[PDB]
Amino acid sequence: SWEIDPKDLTFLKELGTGQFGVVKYGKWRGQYDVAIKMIKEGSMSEDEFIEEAKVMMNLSHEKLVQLYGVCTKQRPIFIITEYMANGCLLNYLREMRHRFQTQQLLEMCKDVCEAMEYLESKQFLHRDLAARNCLVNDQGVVKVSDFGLSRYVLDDEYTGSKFPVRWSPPEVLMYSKFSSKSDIWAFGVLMWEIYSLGKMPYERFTNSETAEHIAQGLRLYRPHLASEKVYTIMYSCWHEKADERPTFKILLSNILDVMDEES
Ligand SMILES: *CCC(=O)N1CCC[C@@H](n2nc(-c3ccc(Oc4ccccc4)cc3)c3c(N)ncnc32)C1
Repeated sequence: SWEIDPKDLTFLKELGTGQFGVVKYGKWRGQYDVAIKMIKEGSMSEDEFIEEAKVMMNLSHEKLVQLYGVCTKQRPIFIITEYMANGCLLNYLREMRHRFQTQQLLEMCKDVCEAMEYLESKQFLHRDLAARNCLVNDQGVVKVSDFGLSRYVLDDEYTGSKFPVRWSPPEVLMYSKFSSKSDIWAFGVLMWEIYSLGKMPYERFTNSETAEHIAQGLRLYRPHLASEKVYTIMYSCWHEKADERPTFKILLSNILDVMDEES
């Protein structure tokens, strides 16, 4: 049931290449749009990932990119997903032509927060939430992607020269303490990225420097497009004590309240 027959796929366009490799746009059974992520040989702990895919296929939320199945009886293995025509959120935010309104940016945060509240409800950690992981569909809806996938990456630079230092709380950087509250911290950084139109967090600093900054209790500061009420929500994600950070349920309530006040 987790297995797609790759003979049912037609390849139409190259979408680009990440750490597992090439992603293509195509159709399933001649008609339905899909994305096809091809997992480069040596890149993944594939038997672990296949077992996890069974769980991932039962996750279902409107703001979570849907995993349709996998193709594992050849290599490279394929992950078949919902097609997100507007591509990765980070590049979408950096296109200045969009001329976003702040109501649109707030909606992007709300989309992600809904997805994360749903993952929170299923005790499923993202583990690498960031704008580079989120996707945007043809209607401008942002959805969370690549959820949990970092667990199966075999390149140790990621697991590190390529680790997501700029999206990690103090306890992760100091002790490798992952939790729901590390996803919360990352979500605040993602809200910062959205309101900053895709600026790299701590843009003047190296990763090493960033980790020192955070150790000394310093923080990102208010994007020009964020109101004080929006800044309060993102900043709440960065409490030094993990247990004092909000849940995604609380964050969602905070976001809806601001939407209502900023209407
Ligand atoms: C930033 C440029 C860009 O738009 N990118 C990066 C290059 C590929 C492109 N893209 N990737 C996917 C996609 C992501 C993740 C999965 O698999 C997955 C695994 C675990 C959990 C959820 C999903 C498959 C495909 C794209 C999709 N779906 N649509 C369009 N472009 C996609 C994004």
